[PDB]
Amino acid sequence: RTEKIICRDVARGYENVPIPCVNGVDGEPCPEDYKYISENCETSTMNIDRNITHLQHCTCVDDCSSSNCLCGQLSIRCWYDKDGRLLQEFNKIEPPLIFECNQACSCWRNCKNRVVQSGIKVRLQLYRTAKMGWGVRALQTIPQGTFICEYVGELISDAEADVREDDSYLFDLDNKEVYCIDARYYGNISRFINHLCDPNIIPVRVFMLHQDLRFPRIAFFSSRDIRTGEELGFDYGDRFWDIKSKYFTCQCGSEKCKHSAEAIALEQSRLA
Ligand SMILES: COc1cc2c(NC3CCN(C)CC3)nc(N3CCCN(C)CC3)nc2cc1OCCCN(C)C
Ligand SMILES: Nc1ncnc2c1ncn2[C@@H]1O[C@H](CSCC[C@H](N)C(=O)O)[C@@H](O)[C@H]1O
Ligand SMILES: [Cl-]
Ligand SMILES: [Cl-]
Ligand SMILES: [Zn+2]
Ligand SMILES: [Zn+2]
Ligand SMILES: [Zn+2]
Ligand SMILES: [Zn+2]
Repeated sequence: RTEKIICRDVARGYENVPIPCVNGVDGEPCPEDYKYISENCETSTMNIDRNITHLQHCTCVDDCSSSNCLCGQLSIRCWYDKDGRLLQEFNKIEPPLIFECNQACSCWRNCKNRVVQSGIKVRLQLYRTAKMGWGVRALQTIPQGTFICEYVGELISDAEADVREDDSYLFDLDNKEVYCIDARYYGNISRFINHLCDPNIIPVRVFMLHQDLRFPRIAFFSSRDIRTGEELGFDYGDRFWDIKSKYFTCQCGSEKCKHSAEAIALEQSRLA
C-alpha cells in the first residue's frame, strides 16, 4: 500500500502555504465533512467590540522592540524574539495574554509584535495516522516557541455548545458569559490536531484586530523543538477525556500516557 497525495491543499489557497493531505494507511479519501475556513466565523450575532477607539495601542516610532511599547506592556513584555519565536522564559504552563499590534498602533505592519496575525509559516501535512484517524505532522524541523497555526472555527455561545451533538471539535474560551470555538462544521487545519499526553504545542490567547476579551484567538506555538515528520499534538485536558474515555481510549503511544486503556485500568485498580 502506497502513500498517496489526495489533496494538494486542504486550505484551497487561503493560507500562506499549501497544506497537502496524504494517506499511506487505508482507503479513506480526504475528509470533506466540514468547511475549511482560515479565520473564525460567526453563525449568530456575537456583538464583538470592533470599535477602533476602544483599542489600546502603541505610540512606537520604531519596530516595537523597546520596553516603551504599550502593546508589549499589556503582555508584561513582548514575548517574541527577533525571529518571531517565544522567549525561552515564556510561561508554557500559564501563558499570559498576548496583545499584538493593531491598526490603531503608530508602528508599521512589519513590526516585531505581529507574529500570529502574519499567519502560517511552517510546513504542515494532514495525514492518515495508524490509530487516531487524520492527524497533522511537521514537514520540517520547528524550533521551540514557533507559531504553528491558529485554532479556527465557528464562535458559539456556551448555551449553544451545550446543545451540540458532536462535541469532539470544541475549544473552550473560559472567562468570568463564556464562549467556544466549534471546529466541527467550519474549521482550519487545527481541527485535525490530535491529543498527545506529551504535547509538543501549547495554546495561547492572542488579541489582534479587536481586544474584546470574551473572544481571544487561540494560537498554537511549539513547546519544544519539533522534528521533521513528528505529529503535532496538544493536551485536550482532563475534561475531554472524562466524557470520552468511555467511548475510546488514548492511542498517543507515549510511556507518559494518562488516558490509554492500560492507564485507565491501573487507576481503576489503584482505587481499590
Ligand atoms: C468532549 O470534549 C469537550 C466537550 C465539551 C462539551 N461537551 C458537551 C456538549 C453537549 N452536551 C450534551 C454535554 C456537554 N461542552 C462544552 N461546553 C463549553 C464549556 C462548559 N459548558 C458549561 C458546557 C458546554 N465544552 C466541551 C469541551 C470539550 O473539550 C475541549 C478540549 C478538546 N478539544 C480541543 C477537542
Ligand atoms: N490521543 C488520541 N487517541 C485516540 N483518538 C484521538 C486522540 N486524539 C484525537 N483523537 C480522535 O480525534 C478526535 C479529535 S479531532 C482530531 C482529528 C481526528 N483524528 C480526525 O480524524 O478528524 C477525538 O474525538 C478522537 O476521535
Ligand atoms: Cl488536489
Ligand atoms: Cl454583547
Ligand atoms: Zn509598539
Ligand atoms: Zn508594533
Ligand atoms: Zn502596538
Ligand atoms: Zn495518551
